[PDB]
Amino acid sequence: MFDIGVNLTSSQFAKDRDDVVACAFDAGVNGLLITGTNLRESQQAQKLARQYSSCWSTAGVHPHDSSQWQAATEEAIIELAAQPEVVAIGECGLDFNRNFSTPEEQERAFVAQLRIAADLNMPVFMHCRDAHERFMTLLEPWLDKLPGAVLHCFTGTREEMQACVAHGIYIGITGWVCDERRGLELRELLPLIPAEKLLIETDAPYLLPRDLTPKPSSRRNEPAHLPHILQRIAHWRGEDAAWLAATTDANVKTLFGIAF
Repeated sequence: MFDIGVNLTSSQFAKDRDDVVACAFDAGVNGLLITGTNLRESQQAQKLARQYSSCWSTAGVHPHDSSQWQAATEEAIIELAAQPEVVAIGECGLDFNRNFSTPEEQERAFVAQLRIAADLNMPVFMHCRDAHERFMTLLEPWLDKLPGAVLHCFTGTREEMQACVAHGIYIGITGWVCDERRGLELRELLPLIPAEKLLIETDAPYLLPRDLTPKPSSRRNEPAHLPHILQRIAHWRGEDAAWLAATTDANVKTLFGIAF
């Protein structure tokens, strides 16, 4: 199994980042994709990717930080992407559920990073919340020039899922599906996701699975909870956890071009 959603730069892991990484590996996790959310966090993720074996990173600007985008920013992401630890351009995309950055500059910073991925021939680590239609319009002229793409932390509908998959977009599934409150719609579309478009992640330190027993006092998510998520996903697909692990790991290698 592989975790494509680890925000390891987070200050929540500051006290025990080594132990966090080590424990995940001791649970069956075969690799980590350390998420970069802005220029500064992308540079830190590249440093952590050298620090640990079987760890890579993404370089990009989150739609939440899309207001930070300048002309000096592009080349800065490229100096970082040149590293053999950086395998994806992201996290980038649209987030209209919030207002942290104006949708004008969200869109601008999204297309800019999409152009970068086309220039360097790299896959993208995408983010989309309540912005599906505007998402596919901006992706439309760029996607055919990219190796691949992933809609990580997908929370949309099954129609939206089939809309993305039709264009070769990998669907990322977190422990959001483990929430009884607001994970009903997701769990029912899970068997419809083509197994070779499925990717598993934790989005640590967020989206700690609610069906965990017992619950950690801290309630901080970590990549050591990935096997739990795969098992639930496999069960809700009527699959063997070992089989889906071998498939989801192939998808990681196919999309990112890494080995573990």
